Amino acid sequence: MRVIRVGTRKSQLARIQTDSVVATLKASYPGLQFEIIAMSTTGDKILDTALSKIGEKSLFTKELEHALEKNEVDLVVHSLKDLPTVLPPGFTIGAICKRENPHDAVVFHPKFVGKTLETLPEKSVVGTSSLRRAAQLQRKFPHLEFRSIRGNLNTRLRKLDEQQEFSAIILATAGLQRMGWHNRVGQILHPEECMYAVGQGALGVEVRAKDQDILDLVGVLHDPETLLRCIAERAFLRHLEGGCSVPVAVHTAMKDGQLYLTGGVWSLDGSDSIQETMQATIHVPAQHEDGPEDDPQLVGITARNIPRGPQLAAQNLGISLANLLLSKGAKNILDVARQL
Ligand SMILES: *Cc1[nH]c(Cc2[nH]c(Cc3[nH]c(Cc4[nH]cc(CCC(=O)O)c4CC(=O)O)c(CCC(=O)O)c3CC(=O)O)c(CCC(=O)O)c2CC(=O)O)c(CCC(=O)O)c1CC(=O)O
Repeated sequence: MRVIRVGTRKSQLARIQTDSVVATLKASYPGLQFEIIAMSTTGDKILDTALSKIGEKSLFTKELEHALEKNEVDLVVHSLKDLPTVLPPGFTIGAICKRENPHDAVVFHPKFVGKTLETLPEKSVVGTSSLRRAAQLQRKFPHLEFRSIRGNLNTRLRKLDEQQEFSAIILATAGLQRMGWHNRVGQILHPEECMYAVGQGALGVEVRAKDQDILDLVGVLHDPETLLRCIAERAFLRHLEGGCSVPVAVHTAMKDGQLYLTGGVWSLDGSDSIQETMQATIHVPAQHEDGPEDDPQLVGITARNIPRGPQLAAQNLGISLANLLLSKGAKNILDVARQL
């Protein structure tokens, strides 16, 4: 029997998400043996030099995709928001795991315990390096300043606690939840304050597009409600053709046999914004189906064990909302942001 090799990063949140995925696979396949591979480049000193230019530092995701290509590993676990809408040739998102809290949360300086962003003092600095968050939060909170914070969860948390510069930092709720920093969440931001990124709170499993054996096994992890919402969001963002890091946010819901999708676009400052909401009658399919291998992936996702009709409706909904936003001049806001 083939040991299933899982490619991870020696990082803390990377390994936690990987372990969680593996625990689910292990419950589905009691016997199945799993090997975990982690390459840190024999130390953080070779990774520290790569920090000479951080941010959209998805060289690690390319390394993982190079290992998959070599057949060094069999599956890799990622945050669905770190996976682009167009995956390279020979790779696909084999599973869309059940969604964790998709909302953006606020952490406050130990002085501002119990105080929401609304109740913070005026001209308080708020640390975030997300143009999506800053654009929304600047528009909503004109009296708060939004400066850039740099580093990982523990670095950003440490900086806020130690230094007097920042009064609050913006971070993902699911992120804090996984690390077991749920107690530092001060405010969970709603769509009116800050809509979330595409596929935030959901884990994606990347695998080789032509590895039926690995797609079969990992198919068990697909959650249909998350998958459908995540297709809609990915389809909307892909169709917008934003480039890469732009102020694009979404909100999705599935209640009463309807998929609601809210999509928005903002200028870096937030002054100009095109937020719109559309909905489709899409029923979350409880039953798994035996679909064919010839069906192309949708927005990088292969979910042939889940009914295809409902997936196509989700893509359509996202495309419809992208199309309306473009008509309302969403193309213009994006290019201004790309140039800063
Ligand atoms: C061209 C193209 N590339 C990508 C990849 C890509 N995605 C983002 C989103 C992102 N990721 C992070 C860091 C982060 N990742 C996971 C978590 C925890 C929560 C979770 O698991 O969901 C975090 C931390 C956190 O969310 O708190 C951030 C940085 C947040 C911050 O600065 O405070 C973001 C931005 C955001 O959410 O607003 C990025 C941007 C990373 C950056 O630092 O600029 C990238 C890198 C890149 O541009 O290459 C995508 C997919 C985007 C998507 O679907 O959301 C695309 C777009 C496309 O191909 O259509």
